[PDB]
Amino acid sequence: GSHHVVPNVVQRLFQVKGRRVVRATEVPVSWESFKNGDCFILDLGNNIHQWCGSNSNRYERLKATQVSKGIRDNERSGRARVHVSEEGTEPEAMLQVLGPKPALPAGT
Ligand SMILES: [Ca+2]
Ligand SMILES: [Cl-]
Repeated sequence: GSHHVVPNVVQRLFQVKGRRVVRATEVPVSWESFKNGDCFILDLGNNIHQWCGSNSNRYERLKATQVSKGIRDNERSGRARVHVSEEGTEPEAMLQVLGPKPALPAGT
């Protein structure tokens, strides 16, 4: 019809962590939640950002892919796009959501 005036889903962040047992758990959407030893999945609805820290292990990296693709396929009927980045290669879209990055420790 001519006017759509009655309303009406939110950003989420998942931590992917473990070795023997790799677990995905929801955490606050914030840079403060990120850790260099794990992988994180930032669900923005139409885009999913998959980020692995420099010290993440292979099982976390594999599980992170499974989680990203699971949201894409099971929740977004395959239409959301997945972007893999890592520590230091984050795309501008992540910074728009999460704001300025945590500074690196002096002397890198
Ligand atoms: Ca880890
Ligand atoms: Cl991308």
